[PDB]
Amino acid sequence: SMLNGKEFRFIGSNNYYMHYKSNRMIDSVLESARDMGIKVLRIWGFLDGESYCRDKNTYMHPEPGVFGVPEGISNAQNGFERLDYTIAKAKELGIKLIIVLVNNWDDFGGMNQYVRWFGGTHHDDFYRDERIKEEYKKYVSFLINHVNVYTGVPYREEPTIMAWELANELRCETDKSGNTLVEWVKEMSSYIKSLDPNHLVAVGDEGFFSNYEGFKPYGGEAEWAYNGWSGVDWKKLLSIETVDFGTFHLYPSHWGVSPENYAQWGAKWIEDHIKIAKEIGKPVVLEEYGIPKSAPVNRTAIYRLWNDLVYDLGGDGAMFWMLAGIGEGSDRDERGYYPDYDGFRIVNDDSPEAELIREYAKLFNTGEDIREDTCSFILPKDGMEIKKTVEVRAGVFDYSNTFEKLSVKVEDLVFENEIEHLGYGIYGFDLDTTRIPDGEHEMFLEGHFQGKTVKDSIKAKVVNE
Ligand SMILES: [Cl-]
Ligand code: NA
Repeated sequence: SMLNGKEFRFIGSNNYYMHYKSNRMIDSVLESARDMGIKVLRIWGFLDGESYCRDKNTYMHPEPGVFGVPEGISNAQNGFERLDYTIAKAKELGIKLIIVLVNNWDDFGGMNQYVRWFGGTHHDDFYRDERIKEEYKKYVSFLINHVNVYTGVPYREEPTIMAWELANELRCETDKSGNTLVEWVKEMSSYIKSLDPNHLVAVGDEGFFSNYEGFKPYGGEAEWAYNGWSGVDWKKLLSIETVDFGTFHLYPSHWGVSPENYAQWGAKWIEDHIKIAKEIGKPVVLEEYGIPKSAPVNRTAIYRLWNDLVYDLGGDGAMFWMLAGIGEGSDRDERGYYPDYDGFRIVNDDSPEAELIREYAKLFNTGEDIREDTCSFILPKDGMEIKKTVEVRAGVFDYSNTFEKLSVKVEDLVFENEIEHLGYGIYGFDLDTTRIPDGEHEMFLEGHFQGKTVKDSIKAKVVNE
């Protein structure tokens, strides 16, 4: 007995405003997901604290024991009604939802809002004070037992909900043994299963490791993500019997990785998580990943690599942060979309990232594997001004298993002998740009495969003077 008892694979995304925006905005996100082949959307199922609820004119958990709009307030939205609408519309369109129950971070209140309600002084009191645990349990029970006003079906019985997730990006830096979070996750996941035996439960953490033999970061960067600093012991969490699948997130630019290493670091992070998920024997989902648009790299090429690895290595899902749709009011940009406030937004438009997502959705959804051999510059980014020595990075995407060698041409120079494989199909070398005159130049990438050449080119402006 299960509402989603078939291990399926998917491309997914995230959207955090599905519980407080208008029907038109919600419809736009879900229709965009359907049109793009995105089968699962990860959404927030929380709005904690009176100030956060006021800010969005939408009430879910403004005070302890208050689940909805408080007394005394007119013209307010109810976040459960907005979630009910989202679920009903997702159901109509065939989209499944992962509903996250609290935020590690302060956005929409988060753990610290609970700490403030109960007179605590530290974020990590959220995991330890029984009164806070009890209030989280009361909130989760209210949500699981809620009857959707549009469908008439309680959330406990709703197959459109794919999974409950305990906490977005939970961390417990005050206990680097990992034990505080193991105990909390065991307690809360067991509690959810006691109320709802029908749905998958997952943690929602970023996937940090805690000094596992043989697992170190690519390039020695972001050691904190591998050494237990955040209080997350991913392998111990995945071993909890009431946790059905593992989650991990990926943001090399937030975590101290250098741009020349974003692609490989993320690739190794993905492979390491799939390897450890296999060691435990449970499925895994890359449930958030992103590169900011302003980063000095080819984002689409990096996303292509990361999605290739999730698919080829047997991961169950890859979900980008984040999908948006049409905007309204102050949350509307010049093109009519919800704005790209963080540099990660993807919409159903004519971007290369959107086209990549559409392609990969078919691959995950039906195994439609028509990937074609490709090579792309990763650094520099097209149109960049460059000077002194540049660490050129290129990806080779070899689906036919016929790749032989890579070359790069700039003016009369042919780089091939010094191009080094850096792992995962990423190649690199140092280009001393003082060898070429200042000005605009085309850089040509040639992937030599058996029986064909595949190409990429970018323009760069050399500005040594
Ligand atoms: Cl934290
Ligand atoms: Na989101």
